[PDB]
Amino acid sequence: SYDIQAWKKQCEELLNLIFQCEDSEPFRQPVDLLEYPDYRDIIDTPMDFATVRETLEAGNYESPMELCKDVRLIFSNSKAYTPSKRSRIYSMSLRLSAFFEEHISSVLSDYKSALRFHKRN
Ligand SMILES: CNC(=O)N1CCN(C(=O)c2ccc(COc3ccccc3)o2)CC1
Repeated sequence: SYDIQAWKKQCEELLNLIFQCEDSEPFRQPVDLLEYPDYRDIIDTPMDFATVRETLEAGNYESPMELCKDVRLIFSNSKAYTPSKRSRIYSMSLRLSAFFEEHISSVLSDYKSALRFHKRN
């Protein structure tokens, strides 16, 4: 299964599934600073799933590993901003992270396998 380009549509489909998840709603668009005035005191690099989708559609990811790094930043930002492990929004982040990691593992494996096949000779 050695298509070097297949990851892109696989990531578009997984982002579609993430946007159907009620657990993604807090992570779809940027944090408003009027509502969370200290957010940028804690978070140096904001990230959200609309920014991930637009970067993909612009042709500004070279690999699914780069997309995976930005999605993982969404979740680490939630973990750093939460005042407790038991917050609503951080609890939604943990379920959505488990869903994402379950689905991205084959996308990464197939891509890396396809690159190794390309360089086999
Ligand atoms: C459009 N998206 C946003 O505005 N976001 C809000 C901030 N955020 C977080 O990841 C996060 C982690 C924990 C919390 C809030 O915790 C509370 C704790 C007790 C009472 C009320 C809230 O927010 C990203 C999504």
